[PDB]
Amino acid sequence: MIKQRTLKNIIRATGVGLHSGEKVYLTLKPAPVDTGIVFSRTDLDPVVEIPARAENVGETTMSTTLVKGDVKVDTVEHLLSAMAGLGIDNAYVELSASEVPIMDGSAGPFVFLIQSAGLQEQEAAKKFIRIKREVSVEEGDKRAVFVPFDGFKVSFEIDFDHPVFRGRTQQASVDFSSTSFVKEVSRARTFGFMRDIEYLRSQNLALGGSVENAIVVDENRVLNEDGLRYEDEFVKHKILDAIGDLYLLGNSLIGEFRGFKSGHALNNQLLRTLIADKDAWEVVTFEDARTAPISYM
Ligand SMILES: C[C@@H](O)[C@H](NC(=O)c1ccc(C#CC#Cc2ccccc2)cc1)C(=O)NO
Ligand SMILES: [Zn+2]
Ligand SMILES: [Zn+2]
Repeated sequence: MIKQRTLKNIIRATGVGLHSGEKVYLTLKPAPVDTGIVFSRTDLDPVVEIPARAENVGETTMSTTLVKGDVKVDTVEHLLSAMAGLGIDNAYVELSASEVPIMDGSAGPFVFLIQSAGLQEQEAAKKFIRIKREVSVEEGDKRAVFVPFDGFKVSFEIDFDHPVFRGRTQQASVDFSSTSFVKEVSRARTFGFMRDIEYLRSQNLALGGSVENAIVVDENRVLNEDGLRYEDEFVKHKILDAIGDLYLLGNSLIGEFRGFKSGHALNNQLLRTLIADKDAWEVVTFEDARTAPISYM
């Protein structure tokens, strides 16, 4: 059978929050079967735990925030993307502050942490959520969709008209049958437009941002000295973001996500909309890994 997976060892890193600019200690730890991912604010007294599930998402302002009462864990999407991409079912994530460190702006640093810790197979069947019927949500011209698919695929289109984006692909459809999350998605950095970043900074936000952890573009140019890591890094980051949000479903997906100018708010609306309709999905396991349309080997 395809087994659940956790970390083999505890592993740590430090960084600063993008929004807050606050130095933060991050710890990833093994967890038992059927735990899922649970975040812990270890700086608080008492310590507050928040399961990484769609129902615990509060704010979605250019990022995904988990909330429990007045306690928040901000910017979970890049770390969760790495967890999803490497097939980690169960883990504890400890934080000394209310925001996951931004690191280099991508999921790469979290992939490094996970691969360094090692992967541990557990004695329980891994559960998958299979999309049975297409589900969609919209806001204005933005759209997010789950489509049945015998495998796992994430498609995304952005539609910027600014000169800097002219001629760029602005679209990708990634079938993970033949695409490596690690090599081809995980290192795509977050990006921001100068006018937007300036607006945030003018309010004392985005304090952790720098050219060292984000792609900065103006109307006409990519400002970063060494350009892009992937030819289509922008849309690849949107895909990375979607995969991170997808993981709030609590299980790996058998299906396709399609995003059209979508963001974290719409992604999360899609999750809650799917979850609510039991006719649109089912949970499956594979006692014989060879019959599975996906592979985590
Ligand atoms: C992509 C979107 O969904 C989103 N990213 C952001 O909203 C975002 C916000 C701020 C910055 C920034 C910055 C900066 C800076 C800087 C540079 C030089 C000197 C001082 C500051 C980058 C991305 C995101 O990726 N969510 O997952
Ligand atoms: Zn423009
Ligand atoms: Zn992002």
